[PDB]
Amino acid sequence: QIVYKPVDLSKVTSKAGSLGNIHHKPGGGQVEVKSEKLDFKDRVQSKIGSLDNITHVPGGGNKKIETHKLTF
Amino acid sequence: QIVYKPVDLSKVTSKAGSLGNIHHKPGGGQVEVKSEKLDFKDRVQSKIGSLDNITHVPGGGNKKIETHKLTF
Amino acid sequence: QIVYKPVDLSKVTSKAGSLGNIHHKPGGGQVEVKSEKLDFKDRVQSKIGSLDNITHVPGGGNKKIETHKLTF
Amino acid sequence: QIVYKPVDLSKVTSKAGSLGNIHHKPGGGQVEVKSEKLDFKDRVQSKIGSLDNITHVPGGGNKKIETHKLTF
Amino acid sequence: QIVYKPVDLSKVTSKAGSLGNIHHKPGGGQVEVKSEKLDFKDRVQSKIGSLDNITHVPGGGNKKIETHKLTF
Amino acid sequence: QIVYKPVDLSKVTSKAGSLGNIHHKPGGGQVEVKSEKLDFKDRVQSKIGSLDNITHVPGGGNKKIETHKLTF
Repeated sequence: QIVYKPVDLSKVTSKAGSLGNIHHKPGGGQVEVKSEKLDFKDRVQSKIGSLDNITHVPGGGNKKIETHKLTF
Repeated sequence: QIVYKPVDLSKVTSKAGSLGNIHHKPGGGQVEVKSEKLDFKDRVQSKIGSLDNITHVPGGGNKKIETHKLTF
Repeated sequence: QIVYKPVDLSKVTSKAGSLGNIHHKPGGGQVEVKSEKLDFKDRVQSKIGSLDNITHVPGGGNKKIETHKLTF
Repeated sequence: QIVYKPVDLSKVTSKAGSLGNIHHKPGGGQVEVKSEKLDFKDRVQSKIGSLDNITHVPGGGNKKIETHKLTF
Repeated sequence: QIVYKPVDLSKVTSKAGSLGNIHHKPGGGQVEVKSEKLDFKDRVQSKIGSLDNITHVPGGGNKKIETHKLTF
Repeated sequence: QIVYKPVDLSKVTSKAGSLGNIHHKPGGGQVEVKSEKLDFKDRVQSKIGSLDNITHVPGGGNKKIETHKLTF
């Protein structure tokens, strides 16, 4: 007899891994740029005048990773 | 006799991995740009004058990854 | 007789690994840039004039990793 | 003999008291206000939540004022 | 014989009392206000939450004032 | 014989009392205010939470004032 019974009888409850509200509220801002003879070759990545706001939220939560084997 | 019975009887309840409200409210802004003789030749990525707001929310939740094997 | 029975009878409850509200509130700002003869040749990564705010939240939570094996 | 000859032979030339260009360029902005039980009774002047930009240029120009009399 | 000859043979030239360009460029901003039970009774002047920019230029120009009299 | 000849042969030239360009460029800012039971009774002048920028330029220009009299 070969018998294989992985259960995972599990509970994740009552606000266990939440985030709150997400508010992104920029207060305006000002930018001015003057550029003349500028010259770019192979694979240049350039950002000359910037006023930049990022809210990035890949997180929170109840991440579970599991693996089983049984091998002959 | 070969018998395989993985169960996964599991419970994720009551705001367990929720997000709140998502609010993005940019307060306007101002940008001015002057460019004269510029020249770009190969794979150039450029951003000269910018006022930029990004809200990115790929997260939250209860991500579960599970794998089972049985081999001869 | 070969018998495999991993259980994982677990409980994660009541704000166990939650984050509060996420507020990103930039207070405006000011940027000015003047560029004359600049020249970039190979794989150059450049950021000349910037006022930059990043809120990055990939963390928080109840991360669990587990692995089981049985081999002959 | 009574005689009265006030002349004023005067010259005001070539940008003598001029202004340049006037530019008013607000970069946006953000305001939030919550008021519950407030009460005002007599000649009250109030400004609770404000984001305000004033450009006031009451000068410039060629205003001339002159008055003449001769009395017995 | 009574005679009165005030001349004022005067010259005001070539940018003599000029102002340059006037630029007012607010870079945005952020304000938040919460008020519960406040009470004002007589001639009260109040400014609770403010982000305020004033550009006031009452000068410049060619203002001339003159007065003449002759009395018996 | 009675005579009165004030001449005023005067010259004011070539940037003699000029001002340059006037630039007012606020760099944003942030204000937060919380008020519970405050109470003001008579002629109160109040400023609780403020971020204030004033550019006041009352000079410059060619202001001339003159007065002449002759009395018996």
